[PDB]
Amino acid sequence: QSACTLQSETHPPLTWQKCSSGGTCTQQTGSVVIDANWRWTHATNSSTNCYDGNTWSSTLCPDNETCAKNCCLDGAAYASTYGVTTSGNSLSIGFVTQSAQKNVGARLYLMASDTTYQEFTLLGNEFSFDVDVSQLPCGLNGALYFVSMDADGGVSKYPTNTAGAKYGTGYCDSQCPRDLKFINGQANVEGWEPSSNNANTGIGGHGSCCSEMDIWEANSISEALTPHPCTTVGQEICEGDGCGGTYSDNRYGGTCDPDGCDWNPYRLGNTSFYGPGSSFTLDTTKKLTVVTQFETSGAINRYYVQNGVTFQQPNAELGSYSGNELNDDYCTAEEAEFGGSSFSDKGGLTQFKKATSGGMVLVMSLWDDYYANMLWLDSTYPTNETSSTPGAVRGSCSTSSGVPAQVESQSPNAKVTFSNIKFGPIGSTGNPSG
Ligand SMILES: OCC(CO)NC[C@@H](O)COc1cc2ccccc2c2ccccc12
Ligand SMILES: *[C@@H]1O[C@H](CO)[C@@H](O)[C@H](O)[C@H]1NC(C)=O
Ligand SMILES: [Co+2]
Ligand SMILES: [Co+2]
Repeated sequence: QSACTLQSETHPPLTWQKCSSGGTCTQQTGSVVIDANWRWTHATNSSTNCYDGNTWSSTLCPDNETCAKNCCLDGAAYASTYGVTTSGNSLSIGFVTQSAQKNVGARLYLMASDTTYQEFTLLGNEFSFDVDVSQLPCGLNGALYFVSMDADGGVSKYPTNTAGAKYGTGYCDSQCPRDLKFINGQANVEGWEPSSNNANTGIGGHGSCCSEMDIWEANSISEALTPHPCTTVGQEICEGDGCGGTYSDNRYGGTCDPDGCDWNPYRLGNTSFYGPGSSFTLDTTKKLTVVTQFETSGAINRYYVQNGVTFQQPNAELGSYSGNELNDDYCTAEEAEFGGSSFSDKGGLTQFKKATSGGMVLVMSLWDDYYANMLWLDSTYPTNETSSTPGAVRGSCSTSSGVPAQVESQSPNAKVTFSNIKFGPIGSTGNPSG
């Protein structure tokens, strides 16, 4: 796709701190950009829609290449259309925003300049942020995560993408998403199937795969930490059901691991650690700090701070594993006790280390789940299981929760606020901000 300018594009600025081992930190100035799927896609020379509702223009977009030549992405009104704002080091995302139309959620990337994404090398480093999840009920996911996207949004590889990172192109993740409207500088109209339960979305014949580090998938009820390896580390197109992932008939038949090696304290048995109010170790009515450390062995460590009190990730015992470090003994034990082979099939933490050794893009989002109602995060899943099935219970939400139309109707003013991002060598991010 190209870019059009009927609507100006001004990325909301966002600062973060880069910390050094010597004990100081220095402020960095970036900004956020909304993913291309949320934008208006129209003809390059008029206001005619290329995509409207959950269908494509059959005349502008008769095939993937012609559509990309004929169509452009336009600018975003971040606050009034998308419910997105920033202030200093803080980013807020509203759930339902009513303007001339209804918008649900957003997926945002941290930039380095107005035309390039910021890349982070996680290995050997730690990432800290503060979050307020108090306004996130069952069924919503305020996510902070990394993906192995290109810094230019794909422009150097895909000449027919001239919009780039400035317009939020180039997304990929471990679900090999097929809901993207543009992949590899071409549209995804070929094979498009409109969603029966979502007036705005569909599934195309291609998907976009890459490694994904889910630092934080959470609401006020549940939270999880999940690495997802892929056999190709960075962005790569996939073909139809060969994609696997959420958007294919076969979830487990692709190059990425769409389930991951999740660490969810509630799921592992500590049902008292995280939740609303003073009966939980971390009170999700109040802001909390989340620190995630990527040691060079490939294991992942985690601690939290709230009201100046520090808590390591709670200990868990699962099969022959015992501890609080997410390491390949944990992930192997999790497959043996809870089931699955996807994570190990795709190379486990060894393969995942290839992603964290390289650059990844920071993603912050708020979404509801039109495929599984977020039950995999915060409820019992699959819903016919009970607490007697190991790992089935992920959180205390009802198995009836999270129907998109219902939570959009009941909780439109839900929101997430991410703030005070700090990044640097392990042990450095708790030192004074510059
Ligand atoms: O929040 C960011 C997303 C980026 O797309 N992170 C991964 C998320 O897509 C994982 O979703 C799932 C993760 C998952 C893990 C184990 C079992 C089932 C599921 C599942 C089932 C249906 C729909 C989704 C899932
Ligand atoms: C849950 O984890 C917290 C933090 O490690 C710990 O203080 C608490 O005792 C744990 N509770 C249970 C029931 O495991
Ligand atoms: Co193809
Ligand atoms: Co270690």
